Amino acid sequence: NKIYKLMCSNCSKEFCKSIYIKKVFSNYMVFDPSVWRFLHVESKRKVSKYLSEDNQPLSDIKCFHCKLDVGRAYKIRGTYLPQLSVKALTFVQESDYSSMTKAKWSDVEQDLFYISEAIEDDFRIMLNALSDTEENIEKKIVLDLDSRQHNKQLEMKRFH
Amino acid sequence: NKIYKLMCSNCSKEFCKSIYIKKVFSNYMVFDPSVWRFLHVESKRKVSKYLSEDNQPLSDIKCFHCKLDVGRAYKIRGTYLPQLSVKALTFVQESDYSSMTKAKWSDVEQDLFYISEAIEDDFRIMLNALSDTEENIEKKIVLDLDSRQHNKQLEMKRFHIQ
RNA sequence: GGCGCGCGCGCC
RNA sequence: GGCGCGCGCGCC
Ligand SMILES: [Zn+2]
Ligand SMILES: [Zn+2]
Repeated sequence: NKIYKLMCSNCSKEFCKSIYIKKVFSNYMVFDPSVWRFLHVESKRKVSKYLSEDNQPLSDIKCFHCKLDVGRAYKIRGTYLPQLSVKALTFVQESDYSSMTKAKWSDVEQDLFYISEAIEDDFRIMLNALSDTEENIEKKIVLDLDSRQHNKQLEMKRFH
Repeated sequence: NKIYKLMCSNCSKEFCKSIYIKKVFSNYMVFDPSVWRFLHVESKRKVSKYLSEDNQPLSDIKCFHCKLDVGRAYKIRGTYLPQLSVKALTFVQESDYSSMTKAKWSDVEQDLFYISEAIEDDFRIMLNALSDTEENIEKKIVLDLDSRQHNKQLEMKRFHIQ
């Protein structure tokens, strides 16, 4: 099986391996709890127009090193998960000298690696990943605050 | 200012170098007369809804090797030219060992290489690019038949626009 | 925010 | 058919 590293397209720092990308209703999310070490998390100070219980778009995520925006964090199935934008990535096959960028995830699926559907075990691995250390807790506070704001609008819409 | 190879995303066969792509009113056409060796030209049997004298979308073009559809040929200012679709292409930078796919010809300009607007000089090398071998003549015949059908529809549109 | 898809207008 | 705008739909 060919494993790829997923790198920032701008500064070439590594975010995670391809084996951690899994789909939830066509949202391509990262299920390596280590990936948060390589992301700044910042509030948009604007709740999503998409309001649902099971799939909540929350804080933006930036490359830890070059600070470009690289996607968005979500709460999906009650779990915090990053979604890296395919346009922010460069793919390198382990032990090869080539690099590839793709316009669409479907090109990644056809040309690089199969992406499977996430299962409940994958969500459980990511739960509470942002715990215990100063660096993690800062990020958790930002997600938690954005989630509270999201839920406030959600409940408000559903009031009537 | 890197040069890129434009390849079939399906089978990796090379069609041409990036320096041969030039725009005509945001149509990104190939002006390498050699490119036709790498394309099959297949009639569509259905005239475009866009009818004009100077920019006629005509026969489909397919990868010579794998026969995937890769775009469409046009007659532009009286000259036949291939339009490769960005969706069927992988761009490769040989020296960097890098390859890229792009959603729009517009992202190719932004991210990969400058594309100039075509001038009259560019058309001259393409003028008789299909007139020199048995195989190229057979492509020209397909294009001319599709052009004749296009013109015939155009006549009618011009006519009862009145 | 992701993924897929319609329709209309403009230039060619 | 290309490119640029608009408006909208489905699933999450
Ligand atoms: Zn970076
Ligand atoms: Zn091919």
